[PDB]
Amino acid sequence: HMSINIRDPLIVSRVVGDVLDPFNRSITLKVTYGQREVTNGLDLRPSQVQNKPRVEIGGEDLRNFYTLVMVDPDVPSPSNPHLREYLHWLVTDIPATTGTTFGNEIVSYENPSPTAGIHRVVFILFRQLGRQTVYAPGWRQNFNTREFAEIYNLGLPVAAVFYNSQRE
Repeated sequence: HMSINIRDPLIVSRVVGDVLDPFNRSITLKVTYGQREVTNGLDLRPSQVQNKPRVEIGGEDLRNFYTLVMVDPDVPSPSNPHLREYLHWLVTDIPATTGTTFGNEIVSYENPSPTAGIHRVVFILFRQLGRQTVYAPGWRQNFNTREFAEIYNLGLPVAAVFYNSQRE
């Protein structure tokens, strides 16, 4: 078992738990809609997330590549999340220090539009085992980030951020 900080927003929100195993944040992930950075549980309205966000990343070595997963585990609602997880966006082969515009968008961005309950919308970054090794799933619904990472040898996350959103 890895140590956790029980006051970490990823723990309190159950993002770590429902979606991810415990991990150590090791790589910068900056996700911005408009002028708002997606930090630990801030709220964004659906009308503010119609466009893919700007996404910048850090890195370990310049030669590393990263994959970004964006999921809503709370679909159609957190009380009955029968589509858990819904894959909103998947970008692979992101070079260290760059961002998603330098990667390969393998699942196009779909804007989250919750209609029931308050949803967590989660961005997760993984270090790859090689460029061009990660492939899109056949379906957006019932995605499983943990299993995806296992299939592609992505390891534990290197970063994750999230926002909350509900119907306007």
